[PDB]
Parts: sequence; C-alpha cells; structure tokens
Amino acid sequence: FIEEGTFLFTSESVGEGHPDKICDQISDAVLDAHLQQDPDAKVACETVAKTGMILLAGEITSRAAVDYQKVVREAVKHIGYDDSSKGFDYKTCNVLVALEQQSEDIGAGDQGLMFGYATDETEECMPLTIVLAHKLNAKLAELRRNGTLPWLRPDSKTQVTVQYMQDRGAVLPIRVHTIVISVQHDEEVCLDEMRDALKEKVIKAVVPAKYLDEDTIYHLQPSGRFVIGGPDAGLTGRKIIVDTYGGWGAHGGGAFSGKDYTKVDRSAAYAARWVAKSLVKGGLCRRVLVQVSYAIGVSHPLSISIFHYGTSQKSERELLEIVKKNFDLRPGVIVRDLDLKKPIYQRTAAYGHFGRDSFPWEVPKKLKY
Amino acid sequence: EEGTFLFTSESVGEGHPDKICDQISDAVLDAHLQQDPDAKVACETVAKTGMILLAGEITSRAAVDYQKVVREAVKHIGYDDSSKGFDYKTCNVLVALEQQSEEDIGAGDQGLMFGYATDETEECMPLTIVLAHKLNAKLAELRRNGTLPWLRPDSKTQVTVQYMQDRGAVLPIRVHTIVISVQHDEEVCLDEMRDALKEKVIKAVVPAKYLDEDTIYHLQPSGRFVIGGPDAGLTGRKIIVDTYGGWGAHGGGAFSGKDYTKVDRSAAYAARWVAKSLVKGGLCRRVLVQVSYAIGVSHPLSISIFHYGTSQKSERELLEIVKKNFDLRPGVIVRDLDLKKPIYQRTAAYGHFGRDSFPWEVPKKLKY
Ligand SMILES: CN(C)CCc1nnc2cc(-c3ccccc3)c3cc(Cl)ccc3n12
Ligand SMILES: CN(C)CCc1nnc2cc(-c3ccccc3)c3cc(Cl)ccc3n12
Repeated sequence: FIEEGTFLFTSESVGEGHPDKICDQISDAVLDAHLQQDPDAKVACETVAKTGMILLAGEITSRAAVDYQKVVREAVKHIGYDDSSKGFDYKTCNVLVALEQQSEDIGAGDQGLMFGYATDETEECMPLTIVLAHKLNAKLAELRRNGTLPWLRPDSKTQVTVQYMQDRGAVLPIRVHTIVISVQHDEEVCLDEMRDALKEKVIKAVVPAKYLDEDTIYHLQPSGRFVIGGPDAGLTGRKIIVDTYGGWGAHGGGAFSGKDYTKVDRSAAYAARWVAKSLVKGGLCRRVLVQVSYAIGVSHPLSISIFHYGTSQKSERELLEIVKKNFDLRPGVIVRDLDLKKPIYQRTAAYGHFGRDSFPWEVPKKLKY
Repeated sequence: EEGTFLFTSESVGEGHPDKICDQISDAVLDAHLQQDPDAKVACETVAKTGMILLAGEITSRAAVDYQKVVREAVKHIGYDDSSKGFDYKTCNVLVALEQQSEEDIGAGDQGLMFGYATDETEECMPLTIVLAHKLNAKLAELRRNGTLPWLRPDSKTQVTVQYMQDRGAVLPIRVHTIVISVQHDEEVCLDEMRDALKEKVIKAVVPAKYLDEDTIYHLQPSGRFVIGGPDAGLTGRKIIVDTYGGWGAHGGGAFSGKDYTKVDRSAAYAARWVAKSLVKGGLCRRVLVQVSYAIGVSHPLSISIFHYGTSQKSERELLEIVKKNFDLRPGVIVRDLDLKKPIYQRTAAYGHFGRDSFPWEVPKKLKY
C-alpha cells in the first residue's frame, strides 16, 4: 500500500546561457536601465536571440537615455559568452534595435488571469522539484565563475523528479527519484570527468543527503557532447513555467520579463504569490492557490479565487475575506506595496521569480483578522 | 454557497499579434511537411508594426516560398489594408531561417508535458476555455460571412464560470462574467457593436441554461478598438490559451513552429490523448497526466497520473492501464497519431484540444 500512496512529479530549470533565458535577462536588463533613470518608464521589450544576433522589439515610453548596445553586450558578457568558440561573443554579436520609443485607481492595462501559489514543503514556500532544479543551475554557474569547474560554459538544463506523498491536501517530498543535467562545456574535458563532477560537486552540494539514495537515477550529460550552446532562436517569455512553480499550482499564461509594473501579467502574479506566501507563512494553510483576473477597463480585479487544497480549517470563502481586508490588488496599489519601480528585475530573469527572499513579494505580510 | 467558486479562462482571435505568429509558424511547418514529411522545423515568428520576422532552423528537402507562406497566412487572417493596421501586400518580411538538407529513438530534448481531460463538456474540456475559444471562433465566422462586416481580425475574450465540485468532479453552474474585446472599423458605433456582441455572438455560443440576468457583460470595455494586430507578437506566448485555459497543468513548452520530433508538442498531444481516453473510457471523470523526458533517452523518465479523486480505481491502477494501452516513446507517438501530416496550421488558433478532427482527440478503446 506504499506505492499506492506515492506519486512522482517533475520540474525543470535552465541556466543563464539557455537561449530563452538569455532573452529574458536582456529584456529585463533593458527594463532596469530605463527604471534607473525613469522610475515611471513604460516598457514592453521582447528579445530574440539567434546565431550571432540579438534583436530587441517592442514599445517604450520613457525619458531615459539608454545605450541598448551597451546594455545588451554587458548582459551577454555577464552571462559568460565572450568568444566564438563558445558559440557567442558579446564583442562581435549583431544588435538590432526595433523599439518604438515615446517620451492608484488606474484601470488594468489589459485583460488576463494570473496565479499565485505557495506550499509548506520547503522553507521558501516553494515546490522542492523547482527549487532543486534552479539551485542545480545556480551551482553550475557558481562553479564556472570561480573556476572550480573551468570547463563549464553558460548553457545548461536541469530536471528533477521527486517522489511525493500527499498528506491531507499537503504534499510531502520523500526522495529524489531522477535527476537530469545537461550543460555546455569546452572541447578538452571528457565525459567521465564531467559526469563525476556533476554528481559529486554539483548534485551532492545542492540536494540534501536525506533525499538521495542508492536508487536515485542520474542522467548526466545524457546526449553526450555539448560543446556549442547558446543561440533555433531563443525568445523572451518562453520559460514561464521555469519562471514560476515548475508546473505546480497554475499559470495564466503571461510572461514576466521585459514588462514594467503596469503590465498585470507581472505585477499581479507577484502580488498573488505575495498573498499565497503570506497565507502559508501566516499559518492559515499549508498549501494554497490564488487566481486573480482583470479587464482592460477595470481597476479592481474581476474576480479573486482561492483554493487551499483542503489544508486549512478555515473555508476558502473565509480566506478570501481575510485577503480582501489585508490586500489591495489594484495595479496602482500593488506598485506601492511591492516597490515595483525599482530596477530589480534582471535578477528575477534567471533561477526563478519566486522562492528568493530578497524580493519584496517574498516577504510575508503580517495578516490581521 | 461555501462549495462554489469562480474560475476564469481567456482566448484570443486569429488577429491577435501572438496568435498571428503561431499561425505563421505552423503555416511554415505545414508548407515543408506538404513536400517533405520528414522535415525538421523550428520556426519562430516575430510580428511588430509593419514587419514579420522568421527566425530558427529547418532541415528539409522542401522548396518553400517563405514570402508567399507568410503573406497568404496574413491574408487569410484578414489583414489586407493599412486602415486595419496591417496589410499582407505591403508588410516587410525578414527571413533568418538556417535551412539544412526507429521506435526506440531518444527524445530530442528534455522536458515535462501534461495532458488533461474533464467530463464537464462533451469535448472533455473545461467549460471556461471552450466558451472563450468558441466566442472568438463565432466572431471570425460572422466576420468572414459578412454578417458583421465591421469586425476586424484582432480579438480577446474572457469567461468566468461559477462552479461547484463533488470530490474532484467539477460541476459548472452558470456563466458569471464575460469579457469581449474585438477590433472594428471606424464607422460602426459602440452601442451597435455591444448589442451585436450579446445577441449574435454570446447568445449564439453560450447555452441558455448557463446565462441569466445576473451574468456580467464587459463588451468592448476599453471602447474604441480600431488598430489591432502587430508591443511585438511572438510565437509561443499563448500556451495556456492553446491548452486548457489554466486548468490541469502546463510544462512550459510551446507548440507552434515545432515539428513532431519535438516532445514539447508530440508528447503533450499524446498526454491529452491518454487523458481523454481515460475519461471517455469511463475510468474517471477528470484526470491529469504528466510525462517527462531526457534528451537521448527513448522511454519517458516518469509517467504520473492525478484523478483528483474522480475514480474508484487508484492512480497506480490507472497507470497500469495506461502502460498496457499506450507507448509514449517519441518515435511511437508519431506513428500512432499520424503526426507527419500538414495539419498544424489548423491547431494554431482556437486551441489545440477539444476539437475532434484531430487524431489526439479520438479516444483510444482501452483494454484492461
Ligand atoms: C493518492 N495519490 C497518490 C495522490 C496523488 C496526488 N495528490 N496530490 C497531487 C497533486 C498533483 C499536481 C496537480 C497539479 C499540478 C501539480 C501537481 C499531482 C500530479 C500528478 Cl501528475 C500526479 C499526482 C498528483 N497528486
Ligand atoms: C470547496 N471549494 C469551493 C472548492 C474549490 C475548488 N475545488 N476544486 C478546485 C480546483 C481549482 C483549480 C486548481 C488548479 C487549476 C484550475 C482550477 C480551484 C482554483 C481556484 Cl482559483 C479556486 C478553487 C478551486 N477549486
């Protein structure tokens, strides 16, 4: 009756050097550049990355004077692409700019639906699957940049499958079932050396030992040689599940990067996460989903909906009343509460927008009820 | 009403900049498959003010006129004059496509995909997303037959349904709120549009039993909507619209512009196939199926099933049934669902799921 009560679930993450994530980071690098000069800048910056080319497309209303060449190349440099042998060089890439730039009860800028989610299974109130997947990429980047593993290159993908049990609506991670790691590398290091390092210096430095056992399946560099990576074009907003909960909770479809606070796709999703995390940390539930919806002409949310998966003694109707007395989810109010005019967005564009307590929406609000 | 909840899904029309890109990408995919069934295609489209950009990689024996494909797609969508904000005759098309010239084959990538099905509609789909899609389809229908000649291709719809649930089964009670925004010419007045949207669109799509006098209508809520179409549109930026409207789950992979060798598409189609087969087979009322792959590996890394409590059989038992009836290796999925056919442009608007003309929407008869 053991394997009848357990289930597997998988989440993935990608490194800074993955073509899609390159675009997210560049898009938010542009957003930050504008906000540093003009806190009220309106930005919708889409980035396309392909073989020796970065294209910026979208609309900007800003007083800022932004050197897009410098912004893009410094972003690519920071990511780690500085030579043709790595498949991409910030010094020589073609940068094409196609941005049309112009100089509290406000209606939503669009329509749409957004979700926030939280779970007590980790201290950061995030699913273990997506937390581990992210941290594997962060470790890779760390070991690349300090020279511990100098053969590493920026592009990578990780995938973590966790064995779960459910406990009265709450989910409880038992063990890591399967781990996948594929990462770009130079032409010198051999497969064996890489696979040993990925297990001992990456996986074992990231995953708590209690989740690993002798049955855990490792797929390390499963395709083999991975010398040329980075920019099949990458596009901004093509990793939105990686950006959020790794498949847990729910998603309304809106991408985050390249968008300023007036885009409810971003601000309302941050706020919804804020609500969800505040509820769980507040001890009101162990696990919770929050949906918000807007109309392009209306300031107040069209609907606010709450699912606590049965992990609360309070009803969802009751939780909604608590949320309404503690939160104002109008776009113009979210900005003030979460201080969203700060140039803080490039840091969100890799390793997930949620689960890191340096972000305002990751600091639980003390609830009054 | 402690047991009721609201849930909202949205859809967009063919003229929405993101969906324009999805359609173009799949028009390109189809063009190759029509000449070369074994074509490898990864086509990304970018659409902005007077410009369509194609970027990606193609391995094909086909000789494809990308100019004709793109412009004919834009024409079909309905953008044929500058007064509409976009004209297939004059748009700038930039092509940056690099073109190059069994059952146990490894996955082309890694990733996770979900399939979902629910017995709340005949098409085994959530009511919210079915209605949202069908509202946009009705708009295009009435635009193209000339019933509402003031209509233009760009549109967005949003449907909020009031639900009840019984141990995981979801029971739609009524439509709570409907939002419709649609592009239009400079002549027709707002009142004429709003009354038409209610009487000729909404009442023609939504079952009367779901509508009452408390239903909230937001028709042309932003007002004047003359300029629509190409904020740039991008391929793969409407993946929740493409699937279940927020229900079930999503692994993050976009569909359009990708050939069948991309598990992001083929395995998501297969998972829907599995899920719909289970519900239509009477094994559950509602079900979520996750599958995951690793690059280079043929068999799924994991297959996982959540029936939300809507089956008397356990999920382990449902898994036993799935494994005995389905082979979820990438190379076998292609053969079972006939995925080398140029059928993909048809998927790129109004949702990939819930329409029975697609192979993954024909339930497999289960043996167990
Ligand atoms: C008794 N039985 C073993 C319990 C199994 C169980 N209990 N709670 C959940 C939640 C999800 C889930 C749903 C949506 C999104 C993410 C995860 C889930 C998903 C999958 Cl594929 C399989 C099982 C799942 N599950
Ligand atoms: C007794 N109480 C009224 C029950 C409420 C309820 N019962 N089943 C579901 C499922 C979802 C759901 C989850 C994930 C995706 C889609 C829908 C959901 C979502 C929201 Cl925002 C609110 C409530 C939801 N729900």
